Amino acid sequence: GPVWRKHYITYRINNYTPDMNREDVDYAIRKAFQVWSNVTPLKFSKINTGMADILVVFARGAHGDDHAFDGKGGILAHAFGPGSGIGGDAHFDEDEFWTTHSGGTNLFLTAVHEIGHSLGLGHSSDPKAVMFPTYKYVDINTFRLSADDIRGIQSLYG
Ligand SMILES: O=C(CNS(=O)(=O)CCc1ccccc1)NO
Ligand SMILES: [Ca+2]
Ligand SMILES: [Ca+2]
Ligand SMILES: [Ca+2]
Ligand SMILES: [Zn+2]
Ligand SMILES: [Zn+2]
Repeated sequence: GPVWRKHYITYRINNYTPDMNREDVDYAIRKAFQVWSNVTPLKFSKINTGMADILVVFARGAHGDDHAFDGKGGILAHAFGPGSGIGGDAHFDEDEFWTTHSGGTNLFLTAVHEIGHSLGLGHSSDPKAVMFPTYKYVDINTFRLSADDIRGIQSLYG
Protein backbone atom coordinates (compact mmCIF):
# COMPACT_ATOMS: atom_id res chain seq x y z
CA GLY A 1 0.00 0.00 0.00
CA PRO A 2 0.88 3.71 -0.25
CA VAL A 3 3.22 5.50 2.20
CA TRP A 4 4.33 9.12 2.71
CA ARG A 5 7.63 9.69 0.89
CA LYS A 6 8.68 12.62 3.05
CA HIS A 7 9.44 13.18 6.72
CA TYR A 8 7.69 16.44 7.46
CA ILE A 9 3.92 15.86 7.49
CA THR A 10 1.32 18.55 8.17
CA TYR A 11 -2.18 18.30 9.61
CA ARG A 12 -5.08 20.69 9.77
CA ILE A 13 -8.17 20.49 11.92
CA ASN A 14 -11.05 21.45 9.61
CA ASN A 15 -13.66 21.93 12.34
CA TYR A 16 -14.19 21.07 15.99
CA THR A 17 -16.68 18.72 17.64
CA PRO A 18 -18.99 20.63 20.05
CA ASP A 19 -18.62 17.60 22.37
CA MET A 20 -15.26 18.81 23.69
CA ASN A 21 -13.33 21.91 24.73
CA ARG A 22 -11.33 23.24 21.76
CA GLU A 23 -7.93 22.94 23.54
CA ASP A 24 -8.78 19.29 24.41
CA VAL A 25 -9.43 18.42 20.74
CA ASP A 26 -6.08 20.02 19.82
CA TYR A 27 -4.22 18.13 22.52
CA ALA A 28 -5.86 14.74 21.81
CA ILE A 29 -4.93 15.03 18.10
CA ARG A 30 -1.38 16.25 18.93
CA LYS A 31 -0.83 13.36 21.38
CA ALA A 32 -2.12 10.87 18.82
CA PHE A 33 0.35 12.09 16.18
CA GLN A 34 3.16 11.85 18.84
CA VAL A 35 2.36 8.13 19.33
CA TRP A 36 3.42 7.53 15.71
CA SER A 37 6.30 9.99 15.47
CA ASN A 38 7.72 8.31 18.62
CA VAL A 39 8.46 5.15 16.59
CA THR A 40 9.11 6.56 13.10
CA PRO A 41 11.21 9.35 11.44
CA LEU A 42 8.01 11.33 10.84
CA LYS A 43 7.51 14.83 12.20
CA PHE A 44 3.98 16.29 12.44
CA SER A 45 2.98 19.98 12.43
CA LYS A 46 -0.45 21.55 12.81
CA ILE A 47 -1.13 24.21 10.20
CA ASN A 48 -4.07 26.59 10.53
CA THR A 49 -4.55 27.41 6.86
CA GLY A 50 -3.97 26.02 3.36
CA MET A 51 -3.66 22.41 2.25
CA ALA A 52 -2.41 19.93 4.86
CA ASP A 53 -1.38 16.38 4.17
CA ILE A 54 -3.86 15.18 6.78
CA LEU A 55 -7.22 16.94 7.15
CA VAL A 56 -9.06 16.13 10.37
CA VAL A 57 -12.85 16.44 9.96
CA PHE A 58 -15.85 15.98 12.19
CA ALA A 59 -19.02 15.14 10.23
CA ARG A 60 -22.22 13.06 10.37
CA GLY A 61 -24.19 10.94 7.87
CA ALA A 62 -23.38 11.60 4.22
CA HIS A 63 -20.42 13.95 4.23
CA GLY A 64 -19.05 13.92 0.71
CA ASP A 65 -17.15 10.69 0.26
CA ASP A 66 -18.21 7.04 -0.07
CA HIS A 67 -18.02 6.37 3.60
CA ALA A 68 -21.32 7.64 4.98
CA PHE A 69 -21.49 7.60 8.76
CA ASP A 70 -24.24 5.63 10.49
CA GLY A 71 -25.47 7.68 13.48
CA LYS A 72 -24.42 6.91 17.05
CA GLY A 73 -22.37 3.71 17.54
CA GLY A 74 -21.09 1.33 14.85
CA ILE A 75 -18.48 3.19 12.72
CA LEU A 76 -16.76 5.81 14.90
CA ALA A 77 -14.36 7.21 12.28
CA HIS A 78 -12.54 6.41 9.04
CA ALA A 79 -9.40 7.60 7.26
CA PHE A 80 -7.73 7.42 3.84
CA GLY A 81 -4.27 5.95 3.19
CA PRO A 82 -1.38 8.19 2.10
CA GLY A 83 -1.91 10.07 -1.15
CA SER A 84 -2.84 13.38 -2.75
CA GLY A 85 -6.12 15.24 -2.14
CA ILE A 86 -8.22 13.28 0.32
CA GLY A 87 -5.42 10.76 0.91
CA GLY A 88 -4.38 10.87 4.56
CA ASP A 89 -7.58 12.55 5.75
CA ALA A 90 -9.23 11.34 8.92
CA HIS A 91 -13.01 11.76 9.50
CA PHE A 92 -14.72 11.41 12.88
CA ASP A 93 -18.44 10.69 13.23
CA GLU A 94 -20.11 13.70 14.94
CA ASP A 95 -22.94 11.34 15.99
CA GLU A 96 -20.51 9.85 18.51
CA PHE A 97 -19.81 11.68 21.77
CA TRP A 98 -16.14 12.60 21.83
CA THR A 99 -14.28 12.86 25.19
CA THR A 100 -10.92 13.16 26.94
CA HIS A 101 -11.76 10.16 29.14
CA SER A 102 -13.55 6.77 29.35
CA GLY A 103 -17.00 8.21 28.74
CA GLY A 104 -18.51 8.26 25.25
CA THR A 105 -15.77 7.58 22.68
CA ASN A 106 -12.22 8.63 23.52
CA LEU A 107 -10.92 10.96 20.79
CA PHE A 108 -7.24 10.33 21.47
CA LEU A 109 -7.54 6.50 21.13
CA THR A 110 -9.65 6.78 18.00
CA ALA A 111 -7.25 9.34 16.54
CA VAL A 112 -4.30 6.99 17.17
CA HIS A 113 -6.17 4.26 15.18
CA GLU A 114 -7.22 6.66 12.38
CA ILE A 115 -3.73 8.20 12.02
CA GLY A 116 -2.40 4.64 11.74
CA HIS A 117 -4.58 4.37 8.63
CA SER A 118 -3.53 7.89 7.44
CA LEU A 119 0.08 6.63 7.48
CA GLY A 120 -0.69 3.40 5.50
CA LEU A 121 -1.50 0.79 8.19
CA GLY A 122 -4.39 -1.68 7.81
CA HIS A 123 -6.17 -3.53 10.59
CA SER A 124 -4.54 -6.02 12.95
CA SER A 125 -6.14 -9.27 14.03
CA ASP A 126 -4.46 -8.87 17.48
CA PRO A 127 -7.05 -7.61 20.03
CA LYS A 128 -4.24 -5.83 21.92
CA ALA A 129 -3.23 -3.72 18.95
CA VAL A 130 -4.56 -0.20 18.51
CA MET A 131 -5.13 -1.13 14.81
CA PHE A 132 -7.48 -3.97 15.85
CA PRO A 133 -10.84 -3.09 14.23
CA THR A 134 -12.87 -2.86 17.51
CA TYR A 135 -12.80 0.22 19.77
CA LYS A 136 -11.99 -0.67 23.37
CA TYR A 137 -11.24 1.96 26.00
CA VAL A 138 -7.87 1.68 27.71
CA ASP A 139 -6.38 4.15 30.18
CA ILE A 140 -5.02 6.91 27.95
CA ASN A 141 -2.55 8.20 30.57
CA THR A 142 -0.57 4.93 30.36
CA PHE A 143 -1.34 4.05 26.76
CA ARG A 144 1.37 2.26 24.80
CA LEU A 145 1.49 0.92 21.25
CA SER A 146 1.37 -2.84 21.08
CA ALA A 147 4.37 -4.69 19.66
CA ASP A 148 2.12 -5.59 16.70
CA ASP A 149 1.48 -1.87 15.98
CA ILE A 150 5.17 -1.12 16.30
CA ARG A 151 6.14 -3.89 13.85
CA GLY A 152 3.42 -2.72 11.43
CA ILE A 153 4.44 0.95 11.31
CA GLN A 154 8.14 0.10 11.26
CA SER A 155 7.52 -2.17 8.26
CA LEU A 156 6.36 0.99 6.42
CA TYR A 157 8.73 3.66 7.84
CA GLY A 158 12.29 3.90 9.07
O1 LIG B 1 -12.01 0.79 11.20
C1 LIG B 1 -12.74 1.77 11.06
C2 LIG B 1 -14.23 1.63 11.07
N1 LIG B 1 -14.68 0.99 12.29
S1 LIG B 1 -14.43 1.42 13.83
O2 LIG B 1 -14.72 2.80 13.55
O3 LIG B 1 -15.55 1.42 14.64
C3 LIG B 1 -12.90 1.88 14.32
C4 LIG B 1 -12.86 2.50 15.72
C5 LIG B 1 -11.61 2.19 16.51
C6 LIG B 1 -11.00 0.94 16.44
C7 LIG B 1 -9.88 0.69 17.22
C8 LIG B 1 -9.36 1.69 18.07
C9 LIG B 1 -9.97 2.94 18.15
C10 LIG B 1 -11.10 3.18 17.38
N2 LIG B 1 -12.30 3.01 10.95
O4 LIG B 1 -10.93 3.23 10.94
CA1 LIG C 1 -21.33 6.05 14.15
CA1 LIG D 1 -5.02 14.90 2.36
CA1 LIG E 1 -20.96 14.56 18.85
ZN1 LIG F 1 -15.50 10.46 5.42
ZN1 LIG G 1 -9.83 1.25 11.25
